[PDB]
Amino acid sequence: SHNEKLAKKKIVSIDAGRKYFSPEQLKEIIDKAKHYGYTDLHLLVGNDGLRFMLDDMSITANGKTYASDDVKRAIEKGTNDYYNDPNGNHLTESQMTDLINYAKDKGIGLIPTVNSPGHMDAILNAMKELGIQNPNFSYFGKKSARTVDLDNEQAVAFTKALIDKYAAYFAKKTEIFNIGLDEYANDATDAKGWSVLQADKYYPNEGYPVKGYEKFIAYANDLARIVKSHGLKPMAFNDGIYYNSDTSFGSFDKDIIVSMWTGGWGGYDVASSKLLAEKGHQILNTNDAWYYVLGRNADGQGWYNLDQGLNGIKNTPITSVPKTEGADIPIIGGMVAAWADTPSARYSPSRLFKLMRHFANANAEYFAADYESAEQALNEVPKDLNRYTAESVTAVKEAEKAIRSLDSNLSRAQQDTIDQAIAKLQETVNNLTLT
Ligand SMILES: CC(=O)N[C@H]1/C(=N/OC(=O)Nc2ccccc2)O[C@H](CO)[C@@H](O)[C@@H]1O
Repeated sequence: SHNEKLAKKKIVSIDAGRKYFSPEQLKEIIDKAKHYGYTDLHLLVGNDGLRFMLDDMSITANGKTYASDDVKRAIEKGTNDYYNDPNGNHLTESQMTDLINYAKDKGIGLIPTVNSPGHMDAILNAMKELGIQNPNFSYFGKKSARTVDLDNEQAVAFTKALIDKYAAYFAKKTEIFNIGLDEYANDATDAKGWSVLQADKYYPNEGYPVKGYEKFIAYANDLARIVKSHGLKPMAFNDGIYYNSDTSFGSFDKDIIVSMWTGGWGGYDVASSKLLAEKGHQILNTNDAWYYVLGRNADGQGWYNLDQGLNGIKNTPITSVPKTEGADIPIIGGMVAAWADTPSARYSPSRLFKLMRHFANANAEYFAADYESAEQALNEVPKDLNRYTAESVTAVKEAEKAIRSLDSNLSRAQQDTIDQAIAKLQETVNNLTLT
């Protein structure tokens, strides 16, 4: 099923929420993505930091409009409070439109993430700068820097309107919008946030958040509705979706594509990919086997170091989804992810490209071949062959025909077929003999 494999999405994810990436850096990543046979760039722009500003950032919520220039000041400041990156603060609308167009012309899509209700430090800060009160979730006196309180109607309304503003921009120029949903209050609860949101149902009268997880389902579904209204497919990370396999709080919108990144860990019991598929969700395999955190560049340098990610790529194929329960889990594609958890780390293009190249090579039948050198070779053939001998001319014409007769849907596994055809053309041109 070569055609089914090549039809899958192959995606590189870049955390440009925590850390600034310039348009030039992002274009270079797009170029490499295209070369290695990827289909999409997944660009987080809201992920702790918020690093994408529309021309009009005015937000209507809470019975008022927050002025564009105030929302911009609030977000720039709020992002800087998370991390004031010396390289830059945000991409502009003009830059994003140009980047999406640049990618489109190369056959690469762009999938944005603007994360909530977790990983939203900068939006929380921005809301406080606008004057919204107490937006942050707290757990027995420990305030999350990252997560909104779903009981705070003003904070929730603002956040939804902000997501809507971005989704309206991305409408018609993208296909999928990642609303995130990972790791609720991971700081304040020591990575127990879903358990906390579920706890009051089963452990009442203990001070746990009343209707916490029910409100989360409603929030996720309302963001899904917002995204869908703009003709975009919503996507979200898996960990909070039917956490603890618990279907008793409500149901998630089936139109949410699941980015399946984790199988969970000790005391963090996530729904299996089997359960999620059976509930009607499509799955993008985002296995954290393949993760790379910038600056963790070799064995021993911490979790998700480059050597660990390269090992994960070698040992966990694109078809291996987290927590399958032994079931056959279909996928829409696979996504290798680079993250900026320590955003002051130096971004190394060569290390990212090595990760990308290894993912492509390890799953070569899924990745598109590279035809650009073949097209260049054709452009370099002498146009007029009259002055050469008939025998030598025929050989060039046959070699050109052979290139133009290559299957246009070859995989990276078949690159040598293309490269051999290029070499043969070059040989025949070199052998052109003047009459
Ligand atoms: C969806 C996702 O990956 N969320 C976070 C994320 N979550 O990963 C974990 O929490 N992983 C983990 C948890 C417990 C034990 C081992 C790994 O990993 C990335 C790399 O650190 C972070 O940049 C992301 O923000």
